[PDB]
Amino acid sequence: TGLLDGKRILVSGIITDSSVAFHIARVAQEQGAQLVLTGFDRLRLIQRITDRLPAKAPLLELDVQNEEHLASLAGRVTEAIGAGNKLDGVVHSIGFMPQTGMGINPFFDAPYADVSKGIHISAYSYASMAKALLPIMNPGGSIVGMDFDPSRAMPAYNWMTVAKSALESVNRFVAREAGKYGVRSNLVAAGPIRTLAMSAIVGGALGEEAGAQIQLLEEGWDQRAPIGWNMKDATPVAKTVCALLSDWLPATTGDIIYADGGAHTQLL
Amino acid sequence: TGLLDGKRILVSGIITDSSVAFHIARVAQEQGAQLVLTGFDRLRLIQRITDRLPAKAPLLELDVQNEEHLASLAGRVTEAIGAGNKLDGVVHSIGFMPQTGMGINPFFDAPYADVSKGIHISAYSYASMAKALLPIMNPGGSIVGMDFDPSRAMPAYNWMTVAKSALESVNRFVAREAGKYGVRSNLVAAGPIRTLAMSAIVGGALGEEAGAQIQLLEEGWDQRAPIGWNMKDATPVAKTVCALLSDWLPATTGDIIYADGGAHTQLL
Amino acid sequence: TGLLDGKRILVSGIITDSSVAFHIARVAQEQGAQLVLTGFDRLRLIQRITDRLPAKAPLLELDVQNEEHLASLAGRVTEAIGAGNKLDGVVHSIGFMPQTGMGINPFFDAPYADVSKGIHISAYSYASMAKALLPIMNPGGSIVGMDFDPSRAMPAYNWMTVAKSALESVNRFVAREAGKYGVRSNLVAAGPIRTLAMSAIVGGALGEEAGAQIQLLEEGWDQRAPIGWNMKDATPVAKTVCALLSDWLPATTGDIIYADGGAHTQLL
Amino acid sequence: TGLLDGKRILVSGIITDSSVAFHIARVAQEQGAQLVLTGFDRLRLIQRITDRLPAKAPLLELDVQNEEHLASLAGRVTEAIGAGNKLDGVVHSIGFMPQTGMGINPFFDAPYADVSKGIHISAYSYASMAKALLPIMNPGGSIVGMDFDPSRAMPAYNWMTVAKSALESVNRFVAREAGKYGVRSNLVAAGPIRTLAMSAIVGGALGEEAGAQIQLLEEGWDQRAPIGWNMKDATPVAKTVCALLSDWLPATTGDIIYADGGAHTQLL
Ligand SMILES: NC(=O)c1c[n+]([C@@H]2O[C@H](COP(=O)([O-])OP(=O)(O)OC[C@H]3O[C@@H](n4cnc5c(N)ncnc54)[C@H](O)[C@@H]3O)[C@@H](O)[C@H]2O)ccc1C(=O)c1ccncc1
Ligand SMILES: NC(=O)c1c[n+]([C@@H]2O[C@H](COP(=O)([O-])OP(=O)(O)OC[C@H]3O[C@@H](n4cnc5c(N)ncnc54)[C@H](O)[C@@H]3O)[C@@H](O)[C@H]2O)ccc1C(=O)c1ccncc1
Ligand SMILES: NC(=O)c1c[n+]([C@@H]2O[C@H](COP(=O)([O-])OP(=O)(O)OC[C@H]3O[C@@H](n4cnc5c(N)ncnc54)[C@H](O)[C@@H]3O)[C@@H](O)[C@H]2O)ccc1C(=O)c1ccncc1
Ligand SMILES: NC(=O)c1c[n+]([C@@H]2O[C@H](COP(=O)([O-])OP(=O)(O)OC[C@H]3O[C@@H](n4cnc5c(N)ncnc54)[C@H](O)[C@@H]3O)[C@@H](O)[C@H]2O)ccc1C(=O)c1ccncc1
Repeated sequence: TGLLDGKRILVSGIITDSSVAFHIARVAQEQGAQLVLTGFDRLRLIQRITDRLPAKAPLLELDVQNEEHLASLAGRVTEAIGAGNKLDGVVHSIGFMPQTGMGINPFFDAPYADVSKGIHISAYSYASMAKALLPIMNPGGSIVGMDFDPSRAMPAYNWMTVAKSALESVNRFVAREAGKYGVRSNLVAAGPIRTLAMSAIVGGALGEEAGAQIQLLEEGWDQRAPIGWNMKDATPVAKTVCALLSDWLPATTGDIIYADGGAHTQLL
Repeated sequence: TGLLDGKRILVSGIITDSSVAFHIARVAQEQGAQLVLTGFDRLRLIQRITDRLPAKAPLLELDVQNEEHLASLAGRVTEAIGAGNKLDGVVHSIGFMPQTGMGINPFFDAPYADVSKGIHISAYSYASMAKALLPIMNPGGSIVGMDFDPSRAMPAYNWMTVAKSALESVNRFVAREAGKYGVRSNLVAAGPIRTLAMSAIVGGALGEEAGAQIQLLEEGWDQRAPIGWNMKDATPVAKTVCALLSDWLPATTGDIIYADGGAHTQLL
Repeated sequence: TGLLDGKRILVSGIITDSSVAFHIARVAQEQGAQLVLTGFDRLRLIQRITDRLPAKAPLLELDVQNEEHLASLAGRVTEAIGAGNKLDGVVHSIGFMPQTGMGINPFFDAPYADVSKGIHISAYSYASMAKALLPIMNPGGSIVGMDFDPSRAMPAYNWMTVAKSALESVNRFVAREAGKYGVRSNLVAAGPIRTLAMSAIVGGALGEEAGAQIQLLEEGWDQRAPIGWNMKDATPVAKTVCALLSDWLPATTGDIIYADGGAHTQLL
Repeated sequence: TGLLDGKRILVSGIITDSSVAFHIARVAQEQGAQLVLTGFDRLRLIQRITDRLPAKAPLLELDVQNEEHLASLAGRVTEAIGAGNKLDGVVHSIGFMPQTGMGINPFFDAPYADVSKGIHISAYSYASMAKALLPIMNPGGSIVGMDFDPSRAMPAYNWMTVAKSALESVNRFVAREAGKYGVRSNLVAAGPIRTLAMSAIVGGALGEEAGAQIQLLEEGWDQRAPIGWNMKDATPVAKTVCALLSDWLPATTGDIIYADGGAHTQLL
């Protein structure tokens, strides 16, 4: 009863109710997991968002660039879950890439300070979280990060794709570390999901050509997906994360599960 | 209650109690699936083997090279599961590669008749089964085949690796077909499992250098696996198959889940 | 002077003057290679085609399914090139997939006899040729086969994609064998080239939907290619084969060079 | 006469005479290319090193983290090569990863400031160089960066592997940009080369376990390589870079050529 029954799971990256992490949290709760959530900057907001989750979850502040947040995370979570209790699950659902770098908008014009911020938050923070959290994880545990397939360049996502390549590589190293703890580390490569940032982009937040490109990306995904892809539905990805959080992929680590409708297996 | 609760699942490829498919079947049953099994040539044997499964399952003959078996499969399974009932799950756990082709034993010396047999049974039969069975599958359904990662050549497995490359490619096409039915098609790439054939090979069935190579392959796997690999335990793979058979990887098709301890993410 | 100056190179697979192998041969000759050609069934035709090459080349019959052709190849080529002379280069530019299997036309409807023929000629023949020819190759030698990227399923090519997956896998094994001889074995993954068969397909030889699909494949290639792709020009692929035949990729084997305009690095 | 005859080629990353870029430069010169070299911090040293090249080459300072260096590069090179002359070739042979991050030495202990420096110099600088230099490149041009295969985690290289994953991803984006100029952008994934830094590491510069690991990596490479790998010889990689710099891989971009002895195609 419950895929995640009895599992304590930290889920980062809720910012709105359309956040992939919101759905992960909701599905994890539906599946019996006890959550601790982390949020970055707008904690009153995140608290209010997360109140809609089917169960209460302690919400902790984690700015993955901080250091002090990271240093105290583990302490703050064992406090939230009770001393002598450890994490079974950690969800990294964190990403960010500044400007220009990202849409439209010339790849070449992103200053390294921005790329570096993006990679910090989007890639390196995966190692950071695993470092902060593996000491309070149980054998049989699972770390899952949110990915998208960056093995081919694409329009618009630019430096964010680079950040995901870095992340996928970080993941395979976290796996090496996580393994000593009996902990899996895996990524879920999602197809495009109409998250608030994503609808803003397709709406022209980042320029016409950025939005046009993402819309094209979305349509081609779905077409390519042998089972289709619904970008308005984060649930198939929430669930895939949960499958990774579960004991049902026990021999899978340093790996990437594609929750993308199979689009990446296809070409056309 | 039960990952696979209420699911009707055909599981091929039980030949002994150390068959990966035996474990898949056992775990599937533990998880509430109702099975139909297929067996190839030694049905009295397979019946006797499968009696040890936690639940009875109708056993059907399927020689995947036959044609008549394939043509009548679907009819025979709807008979076994009851008219108006369809499959939710199909497990292809079938492989075979003759001689020389396979260990030791020169790759170049395998006649095409043997390679072709191997690919028939090991790769093409995946399309065959999906063809025979998709007409009696439910939307939300899942086809899983047993794979090993053939993206790099290795000693000993030779033509069988080629057969797995062909299979992985067949899988991505079955996905296209399966998708029209709302059915996923995926592969599980397992690490080496001490199946009876495999212990025979490491014992020198196919020559000293074949066995030496597989033993080396086994050790390097485990070392590479950030979570280790236990070749004597098919369970982590049974379970991964079940995860694919479940509704917990709903956005994954034409794909390969590596139940290999993460060895393939590693290098060294 | 001449990329391939002083190199003896066997080039298979000329059937017309729009054959990729015709261009390979022409470019190889322009680059100073001395060729031996093999042709399959229509040798008077192939002789007449190959007369247009900038230099004469002995033409040998090689039906890669034969066995006797294979057994006598090596003898027939050392005869053509002079005893005490060996091959430096071997070009496999051979492929074939029967019906239905290939366009339109249901993947599931290709009988294994056809798939097996396709894989024989398209994949296994790569091992066959390397087996026949490595005994008459020089250290520093190079075997190149013609590939297309089958890592993702696509419309229309179906079983031929499977055949290319098998081939890529065969290639990595031939590399292991070739290596003992100081010989590289590599594949060139070409984008779509308007070869006579290919224009026939886009013209509806294999049905409307087959042709529509290939045309779509062609356009998307070119769009995806950061340097574009001209399907009417086999030359960039001829040249890439030559680069592999040369001493300029000396540390590359079991590998695939994508002469595809970079389309495969792109997504969209 | 000369693979690179008449080509103007910028080659970065000479620091010693065992630098991969030194060999690239030497082979490029042997092949008729006219070089402009860039060097980072020790220009008197680099000048003295580069005096041993078979031909004189203007040496320009390029600290790829600078910005002003980048902004003025293009101007400084057109000055070195003569107004109305453009680059045909650009070689990025630049990498760096600080401490701990790199050997031994816990992956988790590298502060982001160090990782970010590493990625700046090792990955982002590839975009930087392409940005600075594409405006002074000729159609038919070629940008080549030095890579190693980071698709699997490995001991010791840690954050540097991540940096290479980022680089490979950067490369596929530079390809998109380079393409508008008729310029290819590709990476060469080299096996391990006993460069001065590398011998220092295997000598214990970074700790015993770092050196042990690299030595193991080196041996396994060579064993895996169907044509062997000689880590003391950068020439097969110099040459592969040259092949990319040449017109002989005209349809290859956003891509990675493995000059690794085929080790990456192998497993074991
Ligand atoms: N379409 C998508 O929404 C998408 C999302 N993801 C991943 O899902 C994860 C969650 O993203 P989301 O839910 O879409 O976006 P979101 O904006 O809801 O969440 C991102 C989260 O990151 C958090 N964050 C930002 N900075 C920090 C910081 N310093 N410290 C802590 N937290 C911080 C932020 O608070 C927010 O909660 C990210 O890793 C995504 O990159 C992965 C892939 C896709 C997808 O982008 C895609 C893209 C291109 N091709 C195919 C598929
Ligand atoms: N070590 C392993 O045992 C191994 C097994 N698998 C897959 O698991 C599946 C089951 O294999 P197993 O359980 O090991 O072996 P098994 O001998 O128990 O089962 C193979 C089954 O195929 C059946 N079969 C043979 N011919 C026919 C036919 N004409 N019609 C119907 N059925 C037929 C046969 O009856 C038997 O039940 C096969 O696809 C394997 O290739 C996949 C990978 C690995 C693994 O090999 C590996 C290999 C190399 N590197 C890494 C990992
Ligand atoms: N578009 C293309 O033309 C294409 C061609 N190639 C490869 O290039 C090689 C040459 O093909 P081609 O020049 O297009 O076609 P072709 O018809 O000119 O040559 C095929 C050759 O195979 C020969 N052959 C057939 N049967 C036998 C036999 N029993 N023994 C000996 N020879 C035999 C036949 O005589 C002919 O000379 C084949 O391996 C192709 O698959 C590889 C890829 C592509 C490309 O197909 C593509 C496809 C899908 N996505 C992307 C790119
Ligand atoms: N073994 C190797 O030496 C190796 C080298 N490469 C690449 O070859 C390229 C050259 O490296 P190398 O010749 O070995 O080392 P090197 O120390 O000779 O050259 C690195 C160059 O980078 C330069 N550099 C550093 N910082 C800056 C800066 N701010 N601005 C401008 N230049 C700067 C530095 O001056 C030096 O000339 C780098 O991209 C390497 O990463 C790629 C792969 C391998 C290989 O590492 C390997 C590794 C793991 N698995 C398999 C193979």
